[PDB]
This record gives sequence, structure tokens and C-alpha cells, in this order.
Amino acid sequence: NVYQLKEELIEYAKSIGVDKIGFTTADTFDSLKDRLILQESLGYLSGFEEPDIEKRVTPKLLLPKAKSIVAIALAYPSRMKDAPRSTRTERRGIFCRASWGKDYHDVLREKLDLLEDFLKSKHEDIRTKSMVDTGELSDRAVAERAGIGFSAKNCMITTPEYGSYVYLAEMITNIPFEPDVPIEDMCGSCTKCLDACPTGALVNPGQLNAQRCISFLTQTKGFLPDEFRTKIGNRLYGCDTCQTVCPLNKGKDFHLHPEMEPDPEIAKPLLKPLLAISNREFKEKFGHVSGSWRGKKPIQRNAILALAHFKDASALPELTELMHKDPRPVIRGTAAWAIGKIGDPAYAEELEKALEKEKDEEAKLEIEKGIELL
Ligand code: B12
Ligand code: SF4
Ligand code: SF4
Repeated sequence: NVYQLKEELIEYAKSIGVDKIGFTTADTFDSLKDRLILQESLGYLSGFEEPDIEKRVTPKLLLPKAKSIVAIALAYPSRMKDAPRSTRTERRGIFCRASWGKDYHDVLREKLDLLEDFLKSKHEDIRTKSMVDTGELSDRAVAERAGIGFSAKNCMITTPEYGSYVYLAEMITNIPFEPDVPIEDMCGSCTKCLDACPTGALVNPGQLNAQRCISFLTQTKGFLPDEFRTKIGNRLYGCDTCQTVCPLNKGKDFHLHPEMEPDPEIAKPLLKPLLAISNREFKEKFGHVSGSWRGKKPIQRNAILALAHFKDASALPELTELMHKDPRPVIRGTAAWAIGKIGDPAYAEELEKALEKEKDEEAKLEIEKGIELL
């Protein structure tokens, strides 16, 4: 009976798109509770995590009389088809693979709704609650305890077949499902991702300092610390370095979902046109990816940084214009710093005037940096 519903569940989920499905109890995550406290004690959290730890570790708190959690995983493409090249005159920024195509929040929400629609169709007083959307449980912890994948040294849930290139979601039920078994850790003594990390955010195997992680830094709205401005590179959103360097991700590129296929002109877009994009055009071009949930402001800021990284002298006029005209202190200051970083002394005069007019001390401080660089 219960076993039968489980088999019909697995069978149906694979037919609608789910690449891997797992089962676990609705018991509390004791090891997670301690880790969250420990990570915060060191200040290693990102601030994007859910504040209340109690809700994060107690499945029975979110859903009364719950006895199981069903975890799913969807593999996403790692290689882009017909990707344009970042030429000298036309530099391009890059979005992380976890932001290629349609937002995985919407895709995974659609799959769980069907899975809930499936359980309700049986009409057996079944109660569920999708833990996607927002956002309390630890998707990684649930996945590991449901045999979806093992927690690798780069904090990534790594599947044997699809590697780490998978989106995770789960659904709490009141069904006495029989749990699966956590798979063996296949990292061994390898430490490639730890050394390959540009900022050394992976201070320890399976331990991340999110404050140093580029993936988090690209999503911040304030000024980026100078120690990271030269290490962000051309990344507009997210960072795939500790995944691409991984041997378990070698030869892993699944195109099993058409809506996940990246649009190469927005996945790897030209840097300069992003400097002059409206709110309307941004929501139209990028509003359907995951990397737009903070707005255009952090992305535009990273475009300026990426241009200063490339020293695109042809961007100097537009950078100059943003320094004087843009209503955002973060943009004005970043542009000014970029102008100095590019190293064209002809624009030194225009930095001077802005320094007089600027009232925001942080932006005023950034202008003084660009002046120094010349
Ligand atoms: C906050 C957040 C971030 C933060 C920090 C993530 C982090 N590493 O802690 C930032 C903004 C940096 C980030 C980055 C990324 N993230 Co993110 N992020 C989240 C979010 C909202 C919560 C994660 C969290 O609470 N982390 C806190 C840590 C402490 O716990 P945890 O990693 O979730 O759980 C593990 C640890 O606690 C560990 N742990 C427990 N006990 C112990 C004991 C020891 C000794 C050790 C060493 C570890 C350990 O085991 C748990 C299971 O693996 C989740 C969604 C969700 N609701 O879970 C997505 C999520 C984790 N992120 C995801 C993605 C895709 C990414 C990026 C790859 C995006 C990108 N391309 O840049 C990077 C990866 C960076 C990296 N190397 O880890 C996916 C992961 C998919 C997968 N297959 O695993 C998730 C699950 C979103 C989703 N729904 O699919 N993200
Ligand atoms: S996503 Fe990039 S910055 Fe963050 S831990 Fe991985 S390699 Fe380091
Ligand atoms: S690079 Fe090595 S240590 Fe890092 S996740 Fe891959 S196998 Fe594990």
C-alpha cells in the first residue's frame, strides 16, 4: 500500500521531468542545527539563509504530524551551445550555470505542484507542503539524508550520474514512506576545488565562508571590497569555479530540460549595453532568470567591475556619464573607480568635478580612489 504509492510516485515523477528522487524521515536535522550555529559563530553565513534556525531544522514544525520528506533533483546543462566570444571591442560578462534559462524556482515549483496534485488525486487525506519557493529547510541536508547525493568538499551535493550540476527541492508529506540510504562520499583525498577558489572562500572541506565567496559578492547591493574587485573577473552573477574544476563533473552536461537552455545573448551578454538598460528592458530580458531577483543594480555594478578588469577604454565615456548622471551612489562610485582603474589620465579632470559635486561620502571616497590610480 504505502510501498505501492511510493512506486507510483517515483514512476510518475520521472515521467514529468524529475531526474532523481529520494526519501527521508521528517525527523530533525541535529547535525545541521549545530553547523548553522557554528557557521554563524564564525560569521560564515551569507545572510540569505533563513534567520529562525528552529524552522530550518524541524520538518514537523512546518507540517504537523509529518512523517516523511520527498527530495527531488533536476540536472541542468553545464555547456552553452553556440556561445559568443568576448572580443576586444565587445567584452562579455558571464552568468553562472545556475542561472541559465528559466528560473529553477519556477521549474521546481511546477514539478512539486504536480507531485502534490498526484497525491491529492488518490484522495487519502494526504497533506503536503512544498519547501521550495521560500525557503526554510536546508535543501542540501534533505538531499543528503534522502540519498540524492553526498556532501562534497566544495559544500556541493554531488550525484554519481549528474555530478553537482543539479537543482534541489523537497516536499514534506504525512506519508509513512520508507527512507533511503545516504550514498558514499566519493571525494576521497582530492582537494582541487579548495585550491581553485579565487578568494579561498572554502576555508575547510565542506565549509564555506560566504562573505568571501564570489557567488555571494556578486549579489550584494553595496560597494564591493577592493580585495575582490580584481578577482570577480567577468562574472555578472554566481560562480561555477568549484564545480567546473571538479573531476566528478567532468563530462557532465545534461540537456534534459528545454526551458533550462541558456539564451547566449543574455547568459553571456555584452557588458557595455548593460550600463544603459532601463528597468523595463531589464525585466523583459533578464526577468525570467534566477539572477535577476535582486534587480539590475548589482548586475550593472559587476559589469562596471568587469569592464575595469578588461580595461575597456571604449567604455570610458559611458562610465563617465554614469558618474555624473546616475541616481545611485553605488553606480557613481564604482564607475569612477573603474575610470581610474582603466588608466586613461585624460579623464582625470572629469573625476575632479564629480568629486566636488558628489555628496554621498562613500561615492565621494570612491572618486578619490580613481584619481589616485591615475
Ligand atoms: C545561502 C545560500 C547560498 C550562499 C551560501 C551557500 C553555502 N554554501 O552555505 C551563497 C549565496 C554563497 C550561495 C552560493 C551557491 N549556491 Co546557494 N543556496 C543558499 C540557500 C538559500 C541556503 C543554503 C544554506 O543554508 N547554507 C548553510 C550551510 C551551513 O548549510 P547547507 O550547505 O545548506 O547544508 C550542508 C552543510 O550544513 C553541511 N554540514 C552539516 N553538518 C556538517 C558537518 C561538517 C563537519 C561539515 C564540514 C559540513 C556540515 O551538510 C549540509 C548538507 O550538504 C540554499 C537553498 C536552501 N533553502 O537550502 C541554496 C543552494 C544551497 N544553493 C545552490 C546553488 C546552486 C549555489 C551555487 C552553485 C550558485 C552559483 N552557481 O554560484 C553556489 C555554490 C557555492 C558553494 N561552493 O557552496 C543550490 C544547490 C544545488 C545542489 N545541487 O546542491 C541550493 C540548494 C538552491 C536550490 N534550491 O537548488 N548559496
Ligand atoms: S562559488 Fe566561486 S568563490 Fe564561491 S566557493 Fe566556489 S569557487 Fe569559491
Ligand atoms: S574537486 Fe575534488 S574535493 Fe572538490 S568536490 Fe570535486 S572531488 Fe570533491
